[PDB]
Amino acid sequence: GVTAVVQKVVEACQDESKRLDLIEIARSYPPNQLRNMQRTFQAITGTFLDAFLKKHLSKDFESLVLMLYKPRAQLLCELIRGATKGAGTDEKCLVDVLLTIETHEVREIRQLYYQLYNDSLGDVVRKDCGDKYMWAKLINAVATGDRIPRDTHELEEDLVLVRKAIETKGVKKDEVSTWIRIFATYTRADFRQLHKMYSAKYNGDSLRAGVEDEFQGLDEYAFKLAHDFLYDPCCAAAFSMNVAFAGSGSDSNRLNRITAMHFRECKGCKYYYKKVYGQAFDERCATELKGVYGDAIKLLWEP
Ligand SMILES: [Ca+2]
Ligand SMILES: [Ca+2]
Ligand SMILES: [Ca+2]
Ligand SMILES: [Ca+2]
Ligand SMILES: [Ca+2]
Repeated sequence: GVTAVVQKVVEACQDESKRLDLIEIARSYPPNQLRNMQRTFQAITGTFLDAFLKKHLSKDFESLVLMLYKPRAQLLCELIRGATKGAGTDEKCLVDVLLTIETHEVREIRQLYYQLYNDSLGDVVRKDCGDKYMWAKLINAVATGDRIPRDTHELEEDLVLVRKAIETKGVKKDEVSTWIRIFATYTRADFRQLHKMYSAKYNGDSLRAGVEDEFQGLDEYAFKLAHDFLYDPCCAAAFSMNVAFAGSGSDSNRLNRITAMHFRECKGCKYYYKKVYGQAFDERCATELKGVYGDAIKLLWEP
């Protein structure tokens, strides 16, 4: 019963030992029911859940929980807003969000973004990022474009063109269109087919290795992330989590958005994490994160 879940939330907030109940609730019920629960929460208590969570929680666990108890499309918009409004740009955030949402989800947030902010999502991103850097071109094309099915003939053409691109040092002028067309506009099915055609034709060489060769820095992250997401969203989740853990400390902001955006659907993340990085996800978590925050991240990713 919704009114009882409300009680469970209140108690998880008011007892130090019950904090992980917030994560259990988030993972155990569908989004529509969480949204409905929150409406009952305010009806009963007189305060919005968001404000309530803020009064009782702190630091990384607060930031994470606030993200989980939002409709996901609203979360995507807030992240994009947060990354662009005012001085500078959170480029990592934009890449993470834009490149890991399905085409229909992009259309949904274009519409929502305008309702929330009276701004065009595409315009906001282009204004902030420009259209010069390859990561910028990529996210612009995804922000304003569509992923459309194409004929096998087109895949065969593109195979030769991407190989050519991979073979030349640096992104050449005539290569820009190739990288953007494939990574911004291929459907998952077509991308998966090209991925297979490439390794078959080129003695087991991979598109992902070609991306590594061609790009550096944020460009390389962006194209690997688009690669992995098209190949399998669970791969992309593991890659983004690994990157967030990399180096001294870790990027809790990135861990939080990747986990809130993807835990629900990307159940194979832990499998891919171990397969690719050779260490169990929970073991990396153990050495990176502490306390209730670490326990939260491990539990959300547990299928
Ligand atoms: Ca607080
Ligand atoms: Ca800005
Ligand atoms: Ca090249
Ligand atoms: Ca490189
Ligand atoms: Ca680290």
